[PDB]
Amino acid sequence: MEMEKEFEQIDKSGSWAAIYQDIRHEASDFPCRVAKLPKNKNRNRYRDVSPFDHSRIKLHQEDNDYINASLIKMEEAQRSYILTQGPLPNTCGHFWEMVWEQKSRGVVMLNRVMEKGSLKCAQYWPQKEEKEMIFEDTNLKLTLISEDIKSYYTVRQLELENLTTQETREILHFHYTTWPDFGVPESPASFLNFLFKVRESGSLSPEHGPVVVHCSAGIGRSGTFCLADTCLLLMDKRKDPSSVDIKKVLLEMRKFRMGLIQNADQLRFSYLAVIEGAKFIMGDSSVQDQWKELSHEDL
Repeated sequence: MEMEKEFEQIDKSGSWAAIYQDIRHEASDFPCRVAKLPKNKNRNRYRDVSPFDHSRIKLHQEDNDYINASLIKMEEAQRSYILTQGPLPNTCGHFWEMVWEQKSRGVVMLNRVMEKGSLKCAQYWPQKEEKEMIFEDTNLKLTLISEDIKSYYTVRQLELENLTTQETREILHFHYTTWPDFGVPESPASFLNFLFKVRESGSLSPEHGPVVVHCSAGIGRSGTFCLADTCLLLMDKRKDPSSVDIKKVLLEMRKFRMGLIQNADQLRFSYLAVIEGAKFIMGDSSVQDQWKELSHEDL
């Protein structure tokens, strides 16, 4: 449409690396003082990835309100996301406290628990119906209710209970399981199929708290997911696949959490996804069915 004009110009020039570096240079820099406090060192998975103070999610907790998570509030698009690191063995209780307090309906997980032979995330949800999890520190109970395993992703229905009030909520867990260890999944199709499954579930809707999105660090895959969703939403709202400037949207997002989109491959993939998703937005409803086919979710 026009981002596709730029896309081809950048591809012709082989200048993705440089484009991406420009983003790094212009991106916001805000303080992360709370994240860096000594009492919080064991709450951070990576020393170089911290939430800004101004946008961090606070736990409604006495003693220590810290979790490595940022509220990304997209004003024009009217969508908010919580991006967070993959929970640590000691922060799983905090993670579910956050989901409860922020009134989230959905959790989007873009990594596997083990990648490249090391642990990228704690096993923070129950794998079997009959073996529920209790997080004593935050007094929450979590039960697997059902799971639908597809080829490239798994959807789980979970029930989260506040053990204090005995109130319960249904949380949907959307787990993209096939993001490759190294090089972006060059199928915008399965990624889009997945994004549209999350949308269809109601998890992204204004009547719920912000969706929680994470990978290992909560910036790369997570950034791609949110950037694509927001760009498509903007194009939808304006119905104009030309006014939407992806680099501009990415810079706006980076006001709320550092380092979103971790390399030139992920940036180029973000363009691809938005360009392809635009077909649906602009009236070609049959493409969603085409993605589902291309995204052989049955094997």
